[PDB]
Amino acid sequence: RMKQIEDKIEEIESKQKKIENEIARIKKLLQLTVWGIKQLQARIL
Amino acid sequence: RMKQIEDKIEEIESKQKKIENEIARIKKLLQLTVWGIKQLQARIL
Amino acid sequence: RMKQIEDKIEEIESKQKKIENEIARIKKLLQLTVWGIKQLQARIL
Repeated sequence: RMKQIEDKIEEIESKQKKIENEIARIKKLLQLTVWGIKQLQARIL
Repeated sequence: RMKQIEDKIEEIESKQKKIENEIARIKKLLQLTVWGIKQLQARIL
Repeated sequence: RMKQIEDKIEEIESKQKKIENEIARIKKLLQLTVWGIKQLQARIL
């Protein structure tokens, strides 16, 4: 039962790292879209 | 003590699924905004 | 071995709060980009 607890926490930790990596990707793409909107407003203005 | 720990893990897992669903929602909306920017650019060019 | 478990649970919980704060920041900026695209579309159409 103690091994199951340890393994569960391992699985949670690996998954949290994947979530963190995905958040990092999301922030970068979000910043691209900010920049993209900025360029389009400046072209139309 | 082991039940206390297992209960804590259960709350972590619940929260993690909440986070995962939040990130799915974000990625879907980000996909839309990327698309919308691509459409506007094509229009103005 | 037992206190490593306790340390890790508490570190995962902390990391989940960090992640939820990042998600809240992402959602705010997303809502801004949604608004900006809507404004640009209206201007060009």
